[PDB]
Amino acid sequence: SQQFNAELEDVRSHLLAMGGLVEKQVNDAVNALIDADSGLAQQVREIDDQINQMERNIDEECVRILARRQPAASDLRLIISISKSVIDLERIGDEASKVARRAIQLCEEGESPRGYVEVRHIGSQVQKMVQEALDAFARFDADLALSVAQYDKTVDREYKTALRELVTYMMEDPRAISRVLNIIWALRSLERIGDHARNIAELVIYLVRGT
Amino acid sequence: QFNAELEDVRSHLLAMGGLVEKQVNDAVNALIDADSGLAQQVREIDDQINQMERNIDEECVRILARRQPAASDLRLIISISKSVIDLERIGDEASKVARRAIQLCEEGESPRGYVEVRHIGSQVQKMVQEALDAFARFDADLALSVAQYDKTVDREYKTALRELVTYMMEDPRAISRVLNIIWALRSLERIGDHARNIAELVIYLVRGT
Repeated sequence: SQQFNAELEDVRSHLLAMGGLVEKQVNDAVNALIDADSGLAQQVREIDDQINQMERNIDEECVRILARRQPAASDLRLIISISKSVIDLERIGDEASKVARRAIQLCEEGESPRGYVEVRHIGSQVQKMVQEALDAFARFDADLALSVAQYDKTVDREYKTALRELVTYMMEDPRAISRVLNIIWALRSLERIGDHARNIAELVIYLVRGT
Repeated sequence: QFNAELEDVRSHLLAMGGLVEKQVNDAVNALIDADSGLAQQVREIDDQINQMERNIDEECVRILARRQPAASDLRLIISISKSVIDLERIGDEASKVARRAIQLCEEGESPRGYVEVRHIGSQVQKMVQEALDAFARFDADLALSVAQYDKTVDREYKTALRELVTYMMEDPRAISRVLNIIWALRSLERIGDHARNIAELVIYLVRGT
C-alpha cells in the first residue's frame, strides 16, 4: 500500500481533469448556440474524441489499481464511483456536442423566434450542477452533493415549462417548427447534462455516507 | 468463488436482456397498432427492469469486493455493470415510446410516420437482440456489425425527421400527432445507440480496443 494511495490520487485527479474538460465543453456549446458561432460549435465536437479517450484511460487505470490486491471498503467505493462517473462525464460531453450541432443548424436556418433566454438559463444552471458535483467529489462533500441532486428537480421543472412555451408557440407559427425543434433538442440535452451531474452527485453520497 | 458468481450475474443479465427486448418489441407494436393495453404492459415490466439493474449492480460490487481478480476478470465485471445501465436506458426509452403510443391512441393516428417507425423500430430491435447475443457468446464479428449499423439508423432517422417537419408545416393541424411520432423516433434512435454501446463492450473485451 501507501503508495497505492498515490496511484489512487492520480486517478482521482484524472477524473477531475476529465470533468474540467467536459465542463468547458458545456460552456462552449451553450455559448455557441446563443452566439450563433459555428467555429466554436465545431471546436466542441472535436474535443469529444479526447474525452472518449480520457474515459478509456481512466477505466483501464481503475482496472490496474483494482488488480493489485483487494481494496478496503472505502477505496472500493471510490474506484466504483470513479468508473461510473466517467460514464456520466462522457454522456455530458456527448450531449454538449449535440448542443453544438443544434448551434450550427440554427446558423443555417435562422434564429428561433423563441427559446434563447431559456437555453442560456438552463445551460448555466446545469453547468453549475456539473462544477458542484465535481467540487463535491473533489472534497468528499456529500452536503453539496445532496443539493446538486435536489436542484435537478427544479431544472427538469424549468425544462417542462419551456417545452410548453415552445410547443404552443410552434402551433401559432408553423414556419418556425424546424428552428424551435432545434432549441427543444438543445434544451433536452441540457436537461440530460443536469441528470448526469445529479448521478455523479449521488455517487459522491454513496462514496461518503457509505450508502 | 468467481466462476460460480459470474454465472449467477451472467444469468440475471440474460434474463434482464430478454425482458428488455420484449419491452422494445411491445412498445414498437403498441405505437404501430395503436394498442394502449400493450403500451401498458411495457410500462409494467419497466419496474422489474429497474429492479434487475439494481440487483445486478449490487452483485457486481460484491464480486469486486471479494477477490483479487485478474485484470481480464475486472474488465468483464466492469463491462457487465456498464451494460446493465445501457439495458435500463433502453427499457426507459421503450417506456417513452409506450407513453407516445398511448397519447396517439387518444389523438387518433398521425397522417405520417408509421412506415418510418416500423422501419427504424425493427432495425433497432434487431440491433438489441444481436448486441445481446454477441455479448452472450462473445462474438466480436457480430458485435462489430451491430455497432457499425448504428450510422445507417441515424441517417434514416435524420431523413425521416426532415420529411416529418416539412409535413407539419404543410399541415399544422397534425403538429401534435406528428411530434409524438418524432419523440418516439428519438427514443428508438437512442435504443440503437445503447445497443451499439453494448456491442462495443464486446469488441473491447475480445479484441482489447
